[PDB]
This record gives sequence, structure tokens and C-alpha cells, in this order.
Amino acid sequence: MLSLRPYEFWFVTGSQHLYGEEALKQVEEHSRIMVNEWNRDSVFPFPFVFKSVVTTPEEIRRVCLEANASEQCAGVVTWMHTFSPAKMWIGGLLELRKPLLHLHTQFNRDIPWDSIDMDFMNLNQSAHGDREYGFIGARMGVARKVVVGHWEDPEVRERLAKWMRTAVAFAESRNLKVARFGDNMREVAVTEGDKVGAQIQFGWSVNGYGIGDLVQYIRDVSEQKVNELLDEYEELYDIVPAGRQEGPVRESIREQARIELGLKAFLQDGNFTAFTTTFEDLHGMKQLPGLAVQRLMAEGYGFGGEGDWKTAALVRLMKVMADGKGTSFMEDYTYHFEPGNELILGAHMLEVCPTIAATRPRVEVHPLSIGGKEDPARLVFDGGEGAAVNASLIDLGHRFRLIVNEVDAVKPEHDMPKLPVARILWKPRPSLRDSAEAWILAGGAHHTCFSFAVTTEQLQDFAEMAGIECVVINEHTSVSSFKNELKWNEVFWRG
Amino acid sequence: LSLRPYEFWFVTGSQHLYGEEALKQVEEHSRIMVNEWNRDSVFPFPFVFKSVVTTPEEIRRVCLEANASEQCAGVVTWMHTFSPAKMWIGGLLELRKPLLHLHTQFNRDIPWDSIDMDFMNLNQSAHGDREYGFIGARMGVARKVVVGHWEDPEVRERLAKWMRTAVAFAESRNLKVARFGDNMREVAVTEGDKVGAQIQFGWSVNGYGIGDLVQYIRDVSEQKVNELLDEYEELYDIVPAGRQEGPVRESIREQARIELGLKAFLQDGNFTAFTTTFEDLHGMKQLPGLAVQRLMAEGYGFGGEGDWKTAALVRLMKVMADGKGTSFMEDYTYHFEPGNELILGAHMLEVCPTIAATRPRVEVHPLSIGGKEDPARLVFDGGEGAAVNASLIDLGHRFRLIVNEVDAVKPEHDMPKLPVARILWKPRPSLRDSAEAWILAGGAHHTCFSFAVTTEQLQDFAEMAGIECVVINEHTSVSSFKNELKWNEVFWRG
Amino acid sequence: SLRPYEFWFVTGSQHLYGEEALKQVEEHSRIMVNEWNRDSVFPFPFVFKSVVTTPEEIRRVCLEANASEQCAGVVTWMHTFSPAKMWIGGLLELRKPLLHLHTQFNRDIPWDSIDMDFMNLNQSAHGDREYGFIGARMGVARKVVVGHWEDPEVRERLAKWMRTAVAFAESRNLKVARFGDNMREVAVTEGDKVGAQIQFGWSVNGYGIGDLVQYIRDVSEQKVNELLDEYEELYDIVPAGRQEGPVRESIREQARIELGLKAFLQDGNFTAFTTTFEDLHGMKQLPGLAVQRLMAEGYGFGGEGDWKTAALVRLMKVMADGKGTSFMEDYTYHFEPGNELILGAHMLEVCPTIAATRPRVEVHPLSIGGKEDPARLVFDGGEGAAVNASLIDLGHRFRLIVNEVDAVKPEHDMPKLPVARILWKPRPSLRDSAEAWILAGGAHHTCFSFAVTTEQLQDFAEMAGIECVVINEHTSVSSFKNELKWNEVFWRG
Repeated sequence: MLSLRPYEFWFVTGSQHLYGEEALKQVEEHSRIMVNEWNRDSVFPFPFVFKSVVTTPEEIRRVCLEANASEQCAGVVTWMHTFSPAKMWIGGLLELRKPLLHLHTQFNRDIPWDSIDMDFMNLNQSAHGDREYGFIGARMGVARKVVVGHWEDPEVRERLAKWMRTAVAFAESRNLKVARFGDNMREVAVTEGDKVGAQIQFGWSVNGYGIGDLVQYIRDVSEQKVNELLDEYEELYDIVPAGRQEGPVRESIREQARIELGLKAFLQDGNFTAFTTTFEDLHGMKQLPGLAVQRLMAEGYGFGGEGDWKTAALVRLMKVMADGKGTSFMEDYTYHFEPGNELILGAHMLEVCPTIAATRPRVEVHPLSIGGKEDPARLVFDGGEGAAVNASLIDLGHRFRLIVNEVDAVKPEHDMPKLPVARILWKPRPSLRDSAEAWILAGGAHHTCFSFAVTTEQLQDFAEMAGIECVVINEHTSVSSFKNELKWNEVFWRG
Repeated sequence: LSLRPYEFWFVTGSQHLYGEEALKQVEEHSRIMVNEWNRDSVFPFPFVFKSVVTTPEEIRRVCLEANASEQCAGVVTWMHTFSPAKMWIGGLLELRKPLLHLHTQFNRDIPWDSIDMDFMNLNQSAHGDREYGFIGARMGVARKVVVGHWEDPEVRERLAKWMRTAVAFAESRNLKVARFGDNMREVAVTEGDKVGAQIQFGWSVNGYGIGDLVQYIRDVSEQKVNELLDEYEELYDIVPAGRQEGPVRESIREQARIELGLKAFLQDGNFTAFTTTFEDLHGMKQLPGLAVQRLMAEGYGFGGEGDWKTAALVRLMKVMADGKGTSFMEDYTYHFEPGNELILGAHMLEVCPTIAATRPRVEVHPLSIGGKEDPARLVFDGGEGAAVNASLIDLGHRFRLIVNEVDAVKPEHDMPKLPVARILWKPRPSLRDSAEAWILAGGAHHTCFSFAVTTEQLQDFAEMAGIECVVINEHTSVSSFKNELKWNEVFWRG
Repeated sequence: SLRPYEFWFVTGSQHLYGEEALKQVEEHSRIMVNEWNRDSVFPFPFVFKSVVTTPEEIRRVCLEANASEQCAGVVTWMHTFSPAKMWIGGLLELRKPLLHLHTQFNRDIPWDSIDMDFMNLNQSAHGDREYGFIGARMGVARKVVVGHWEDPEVRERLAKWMRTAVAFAESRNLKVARFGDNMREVAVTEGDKVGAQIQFGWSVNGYGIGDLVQYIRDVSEQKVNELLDEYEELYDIVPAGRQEGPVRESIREQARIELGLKAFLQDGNFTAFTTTFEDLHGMKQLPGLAVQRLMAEGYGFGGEGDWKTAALVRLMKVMADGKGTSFMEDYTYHFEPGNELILGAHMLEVCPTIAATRPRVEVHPLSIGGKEDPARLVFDGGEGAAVNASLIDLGHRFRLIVNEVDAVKPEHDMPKLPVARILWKPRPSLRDSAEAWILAGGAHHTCFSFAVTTEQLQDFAEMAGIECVVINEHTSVSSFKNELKWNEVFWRG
């Protein structure tokens, strides 16, 4: 499983000098108390770090600068404990490139009726401090998340926690290194795009390597590690009978083990956390990578087929973002149009991640004429069931668009014994008919990232951080409204 | 404060085509409508019959005349018959007075057994007002549209509300604001472009040294100070100590002196709104407290710490208000108790007693902010009921009006230690959602709170003035409001 | 009064050619920095930064540049091909002024020996073009300079740019104290301080005149007396000013004002300020002599609450090489055919650094403001090529307007004129400059300077992201009108 560096979140509290140093002592006490308490709550997947109360232009600017330079700082949560005149914040906000969350909160929950006096009013006035702050944010057009509520409210904490995962995905995005073995599948439009534009927009480093580079790593893999990995297959998966005995079928599987170790070595050496292949460029390869790619995805690598670096990037980010397991490369393959039981069968010619499997994966070998190589080994299974998202990040030329459809994956009511690939069935919201229409209106790709764990809110928060359109298709979606929103979003996102 | 008499010009459109006799009937109808409208006490200002126009010369002239007439607060136009709209272009180009298109009809019902060609030629607002509607759209003219029979009570109430709004707009274009001192240092939301605002709303905003006001206070007759103090004891409950010749009374007397110096200065230069700033009180004995509260009660606009936008907004809203209860206001602290979320609003001193549920109480207490003597002020609880809380901000290249609908509630508990007037309110549709939407819109901490101004009125003002207005209320969804802000921004740039 | 600002020389290369080649790259860049730092044309020093060749190295040095208060600018050069996607991360991060120097270590092609190793080494010819693309592609604010690194003209362009960049550093940290508001009803000096703070860095805040009165009250009389003595050393005095009597006491009061202002300004780190004759409660005189001396010291000043000009006067003073920079206001014209000119002055506040003659301390009545007869330096402004500049607020954005002028020595004395003044012939003529200036909405308040060039002001605008328009010898009014229009749509948003 791919490891993230330790990330943390900086809690920055604004006030001013006007009220006195004692008032400021109490502001610092309050913010230290909230940071300690939050960090005792297991709801948070990363820790908060307390930062000295900021009360001057230079205190604010310096902590924003420090937030930029710290590789461990994944995000900044800002809260005005008192009025904190926002011209002081301009400098800081200009320097800050780290994800920004404005928490509009209050130390105490209730008003202490019998004792509330003027010092109290001078102290617990987020009711207006955050609004003066809220204005400079709006006036400057800063990318921000706004969260309102009491700091002990578990619902407030839950959305801070989701946001943390999202911001951490953003940090990984900023440092993402993608390796392509070969180019886009020829004549294909949706997988194409502008890598320079994407690096500017998201930070992704996307670069191409000849398949020959990978072949060399596969050749240097030790035969004993191949054997140990093959043993490891026999314990995690069901192997087709023919593959449990010496011969051609077992060899195919051993060859996917060799491909896995080769990919791992190439990837780790370059610090890549996502990659692409293309069946159209497989010189020196025995097989299209299949089982091998499925296993790497289960370890958390991003992947896109046919040189699809956008989806490969998205799969990795969404894996980072996910608060659970079950995130895979995905493609819509065929439809079931039965009235009252409309669903979508999703798969890829080989590469579906076992993390979405309901059942225990079977290693199988089957012919594949696409790519013209030997019968590839792959994991075969039925995807699980439950609420999910299926998302696509496309390139409209001048800008990017992130498109997400909320879906309900369903348990197959029938076996599919002649079907050589892993697969999943889902019912897209609000209906097959409407969702597919809205998707085509938005020009969503056929390649997506499917996840049982990423929420719609996370993807939108990510889109906000990155400065891109995010369009969502779910229960409440009307096709005609959706159509208008694309037009209205159009004009707004130009520039 | 008192308004000059304002009136509303009813202009009726028709054409020569159907003959002179037809035109006499059109005129007879409009005279009947105006005379009967004026008998209806729902209208706060009179209508004036301003002829039936049928030529571009007649239309242009009435529009010129309307601009030049200080009495004329608005023009109501109605096409009784087809009145070809190229004739109206020149007039609509000239017109700078607020415009209401009344889409109406003289008879309520179709007289089935008698309706004939003369009748069809005569009562054809059905298409008259549409052709006129095209030219208004085509020209991007600022306007209010109202549809309905002229005797319908709902039509008349919409008309009545718009009148108040048009009148405030007239006061807007003549507003004088006096600033005693500059903005509070380092504050962003109260800053903004005065030249832009003068162009956009008509507001004159100019700064005076606090010294100029001190001079006026210094020249206040002590005989008048004493009589004003009598009125306080007559109107308010004084703290027991303030009723005997001690130092508590002297503090109340100083506020009285400040009230009179403020009035003298403000009337001298015809100001109807003003700001102070606690960062500049040289030559002053107290931060203007009680005094400001009174001037607000008389309909003055006021803004704390140099806030001229809110000061203006408060005067404008007092003018368009159909009732009592409009104040400068600032959200101070939250009550986050699940199921009873509310906001406590107040200022450090300046809250208008016109929103008070209880008889105001003159108290004196220390206030460290400003470094001056303990100020006298009126203390009370805010009343209950539906209200709006509004803010107007400067985004740099344009202005944005933000209004939250709220429900003010009676406090369930006394606040003994609290030395300022206050009010509690629950924001729609929830405290969490309104605060989020408000922050998304960049709404100020300083607002104008009122029990008597409606969202329709504020929206109509924004229309009259060519600025965005966004409303947060029961039906507001936050994610929709984010989009509404995005899409509006693209429309309003340029 | 400045500080040790410095400029970071960042050199790009790549791992492609091996380590030896990279060592040579590094050795060239250290030499270049050493040699530049041994050339007096440069008003500030360069700093060597180790040759960057990876995305993390580039991003790191940009993060560092941003955090360093002494770093006034980054100078980037691609010694070899240095694949520009590596530079995207750092360029997004960098908020310091950026100059792209397009140069080459060796001046000539060594014909008889040039081989593949030399072609891989000295390939700025294409390294800087690839870097040029990413800059244009991302829309970064930048200055481009082309030529050999030992070419004296390249060095002068680099040096001029250094002063501009330092002005911009000062701008990002500038504080303006306003004693009182804008002169009532005036439009051009109004504006949006929040927008100015976002765009330029300027902090502009208001103090009651009372706060300055208090500082003036707190000044010790020994220092007043010392200062009064300095006036006697530096200026000619009205004879009546030499001995005791009310004229002497008028001058004494300006010293007292100057020392009050100085202490207020130093306590708060204000390097520019404004006053308004419309608010002088507690003062005895409108600040006059006092203001002129503070401008001579390097402070920005603006009359009638004019912060934008106050800031501009300070900024231009910083970027200037030499004395002769002042707050200024067009006062009256000489329309004599063939000898058309403008008399610029202010009611008291003209800076003595533009003086041709020794300033004289004089006391004259002044009814504007309703206070006592103010003491001021009086003199005739010098002659020579200069610029007159205004910064205005169009509502949605700021516009810098610059007229190149030729200051001239007055042919006649002006015995009855109680203020310091200066005469000038604006280019390309009074008729044309005045018209273009009005078409552009130029303020009447300006910063006048003998020492600032047009290119500098254009480079500052470039750094700050605002329009700059120039009126000079080549200006056609009708082309200028078009330019305003075409610039208009470019700058919107």
C-alpha cells in the first residue's frame, strides 16, 4: 500500500490588539483547547497544529508564507475569534497557495445569559469577525471552503475531516508524477489533452517512456521474486484449475507476476504513483499488463488504459481522497435496458481493481486479440453493491471539467460464466436515460474513476481548490436544468 | 426628518389610428383611474394624471418634464391601446426617473354579449403593453413590471410598495452624508469608492474633522441641553443615579450636548446620514452614544467606525419603510444551542430605540474602546417579528446588495450584565446556512436591520440603481446561492 | 532609507549532458555574479543561487525568494536547455519581480574549435526560447533583456531594472498615514484603498489631525532650536527671520511640525503621508517648510488627502537615480506662441531637490486653511529632461499616466510669487500633452522627477499588473486615443 508523508493542518486564529493582551491570552487558550480536543477525536485522519494567534499584517503574511513552504502543511483552517480587520489579511491571502478552509465557529456553544457582559462581547464576536474576513475572501476571489458551526458539533467535525482528505489529495495532486508507457490510442479524442495546461492547473507531472524502458525492468526481475509472488497469488485468489498445474496457463500467470514486479520497480524508482499503458504499443511484452495492473491499483496506484493520463491521475487522487476502500479505473461497457431494471455493466478489457470486488477474485487466462499478444492473466470477480460515485475529468481545450455521477452499484442477479473480465453493475442516478443524456451533454469520458468511498462533496471541494468546473449528476438532476448550468458555467469559467 | 411632497406621474399610451373619439375614452379612463387611486388610502403618495401620449414629441416632453420635476418620484406608464414603441424610444432614453410599467386594463371582464370591434380597438392593453414591453427589453431599460386589473387590491399594494422604494431612491440621489473622521484603521468591508457610489446612487459623502463637530457642540446652548434632558426623563427610564445632580447625570447631559451639536451641524449642511469613529474623538467627552441612538430614531442614517455605505443604506431603508423599526446593526455573538440557534445583534452603543419592545432605559457604563468617558446610552430588548437584515458592499468594480430575511424573537432570559441595547433573531433558513451564504457573498458585519422593509422593495431599489441584489431566505439552498453568485458576477461585469 | 536589497541570479540547465558540463555551467554563473558585483553600474548586488535542474530545486529557490525580504528580484537565465515544465511549479509560486536575462557566457563563436560539447553547453539560444514560451503561456509578469552579459548597455538595463524592482519591494510594504480626509467634493484623489492594497501592497490609513498635534506638542525645545539652526546653515533666511520677532517664530513652528511629523512617521514606519488644509484643528500653520524637508529626505507626500500620489512620490523617489523628485501640481500656463509652458507648484509643498538655486526660507500669509502665516522654502526649479506622472483610479482598475517634459530656467524673476515653483515645456507640446492627459483622465496632482525614466515606470506597471501610458515627443493624440480604447478592453477583469 502506497504511503503518504505525514500531513498536518494549520489552525490560524485571527484577532486584533484593540481589546488588550489579556483578551489575547484568552483567545490563545481557546484555540489551544480546540486544537488539543480536535486531535483527541478519531474522526480526523490528520492532526491539527496550533499556530500563534495572528493580529498584525506581518503575523498573517509570515504564517501564510510558512504554510506555502512546509511540505507537511496540507491546508490552512482560518478562524476569526474576534474582529480582525481584513486589510491585514490581504498580504497573507495573496501568498497562500495551500488549500484554504474558513471555519466560522465560536468557542462556547451557548450565550451565558446571566453573565454576558462587554468583555464577553469583545471576546466572542466571530459573529462579525468571520464576516469581515468573509468579505475580503469574496473581494479577492480566493478559493475557499466555508464551514459554519460550533467546533464540538460532530457534524462540523465530520466535514472538516472529509475536507482534510480532500486537501491531502490536493497535495498529492501538486506532486503527482505520472508515467506513460506509450501514447494515446490512435484517433481517440477524449483521452487527449494538454499536459502543460494540466501541470499548470493541478501540478501533475506527466511524461512518456518507451515501452522498451519497462521491458528492461521486467527482464531484470529476479525469477525467485516472481515465484514468491506467484505463491502469493495462490493464497489471496482462486486460481483456475489449469493454472494450478504446470503448463501454458500457469506460465501466463507467472508472466503477469513478472510484469507486476517490473512495473513496481520502474514506478518506485521514478517515484511515480500513477501510470498508463496502450495495447497499441507492446513491443517486447509477452502480454498486455492485466493481473499486474489490477494488483498495482489495489496498492493505490492510479491507472488509465490507452494512455489516459487524465483518468490515471484522477484514480490516484480519488484513492487518496477515499475514506475507505473500493476505487478503480472503470469504463461503461454495455447496457441492460429492461424496463424497471435498467443498469450499466462496467469493466475494462482487463484492468478492474479488486478493491471493488464483492466476491473473492479468480485468476483466469483467456484470449485477447486486441494488442496481438499472448492470452493475458487477469483477476475476475463481481463488483460489490452500494452507493458510489463515477467521475470523469475532461479537457475542453481552454479548460478542464470534472463530471461526477452518483450511482447505486447492484449485486448481479445472474452469473456471467462466459464473461472473461471482471465487472460491476450499477444503476446511475437519477435514471439510466437521464444520467447518460446529462453525461453526453457534458461530454463526459467513457473512462472514469469509480469509487464506493469518495463523496460528491469531496470532488467539488477539490474542483474549488484547483479552480475548475465541477458538474454533478444525481437523484435531483433535471436534464434541462443541467443543460443550462453548462451554459452558465461556460461564461463564468472562461478566463 | 421630513420629505418634500412626492408624486407619481401616470402616463397613458395610445395612437391616432382609431380616431379622436376613441382617444377621449382612453383619457376618460385614465382620469377615472388616477382619481380613484388617490381616494385609496393604501397609497402613501398621490398619482398625477399626465395626459395621453400618441406621438414621439408628446412622449419625449413628458419624460423631460419628469426629469426636471423634483416633486416627481416616478413615472407609471400604461398602453391603453397599441402605442407603437418606436415613438417611445426618445422618451425612454431621456427618462432618469424610476419607471413602472403597469400592465392593466380598465374594465375587469369581457362584456360577452356586446364586445365588438370598437371595444377590441379600445381595450387592447393585452397587446399594447407587450409591444411597449419589447422596447423596454430591447433597450435594457431599468424597470418594474406589474400585471393586474387596476382595482385589484394586490396590484395597488404592489404599486404602493414601489412608491416608497422610488421615494427612497429620490432621497438616495440627493443624500448628503457627513463623516466625522475616517474608517477604522485596517478595516476592509467599510472601505470603498465614494466617486463610484456617487455615480451609481447619487450619494454625496465627504469628511469633516471631529474638530468641526466639537466646535458645534461647544456652541450648544446650555438652556437647550437642560430641556432635552427633561425630555429624556419624560420619554425614558433613567437609572436612579441619573435623576439626581451627580456625575451620572452629567454624563447623560453630555450626550444631550452631543445630540444637539450633531443636529446643528447636520441641519446646517442638510445631511441626513453620518458616521463617527472611535479612533478619532479628540475634543469629545464621550463616544456619541445615546445621541446617535436618538438621531437614528428621527430617521438619520448612521454607520459605525466611518461606515458611509451602511449609513446611507440605513437612511434609505428608513425612507422606504412603511412602518417603525429600522436600525444600524451588527451581529455580535451566537447561541448555537441545537433547535434554538440565534444571533445576538447590537453595537458597542449605537442601536436605534425604534426596534425596541421595552421602554428604553438610559444607563451609563464604562467603554474602554475610544479611551473616553463613560457614555450614556439607551438599553432595551429588541422586539419580535419578521425582518430583513441588509448590507451593501463594494466589490471594487461594482456594488452588491445582500439581504437576509430573519425572524426576531423575544429573549427568554434577562441579560443583567449586558450594558448595550440588543436584539435576537433567527436567520432563514437556518443560522448555519444563512451565515455560510452571507460569507459566500462577502456580506458586511455592519447591516441595516428593519421590521418594515421588504425584500421586494430592496430588489426594486437595486433595479432602479443598476446593481446586483441577492436574497437569503426560507427557500435558499447554499449550493444554488454559490452558483447564483457566480452567474450574476458574469452578468454584472461591464 | 532603503536596506541591503539584493537580486538572485538563478541559472537553469538539465542532467542530459552529464555532471562535468553542469560543473562548467556553475563555474560560468559564479563568474558572472562575481564580475557583475565588481561593476559599479549596479546599484544593488547579485547573489549566486546554485544551478537548478529539477522541478523541486526550481520550486525551492522560488519559495525562498518569496520568503526573503532582502530579495528584491529574481534574474533567470537558461545556460542550457532546461525543459520548461520543470519551471511551472516555481513560476506559479514566485511573487518577486522577475527578469529573464537572455545571454551567453562567451561573446563570440570560437570558429576553429566549436564542437558538439560547446553546442550542448552554450545553447541559451534555444534554452531561453523554451523558457520564453512557458512565461508567455502562463502569463507571468516579466521583464525581458537580451544581450551579452559583459555588454555595458545590457548592464545599464539590468541596473535600471534593479531600481524599479526595489521600488516595487518598497511598494509591497509601503505605509501611508493620512492626517484627515480627502478635500471635500474632489474626485481624482478619491479611490479604493482596498484595491490599491491588493494591487500594490500599499497600506493607507487615517489619523485624526489631533494625533499629529500631540506629537508636535511632545517635541523637545532643544531639538527645535537645533533644527532652526540647521535652516540657517542650509538656506538663506528672510532677514527678519534672523533675529527674534514673529517672523522668526513662524519658522520655529515649522521645525516643531517637522519634528512631530518625523517622530509620528518613524514610530509607525510610514514612508509617505497626506495633509488637508480643510482639517488643521490644533495646528498653528498648514505644514509647509516641514513637508518640503521630509520630501527632501525621501518621504512621499500628497496634498488634500491624496494617498495615491503620496505613494507615487515615494516610489519614484526610490526608483530614481539621483536627486530631483517632487510632489507637483500644474498651476498656470504661459500660452505665448513658441514659448508655451507650464508653471507647476503647490500652495507650499514643493521639494527643494529640484531647486536650481539655494532655497530661501520665507513667511507669507495664506488664507486657505485659515491658520497663521506659514513658513516655506522658496526657489526656482532647475532645468532639464524630466517626467511628470500621475496614478489614477478608473473604478475597476488603476492607470499610470506619464508625460515626458523639459524643465526650463525661468527667463524672468517672479518677485511677488510666494511659493517655490518650476517651469516646463511638455512633450510633444502644451497643446498635445494637455489634450492626451485630459483624454487619459490624468490627475492635477503629480510626481515630478528629473531622475526617473519612462521605461522604469513602464516596468513598474508591468510588475504591478496595471496599464501604463506615455505622452512624449512621438505621441500622436489620435493614436493615443485609440490606445486608451484598446488597452481598455485588454485590462478589464
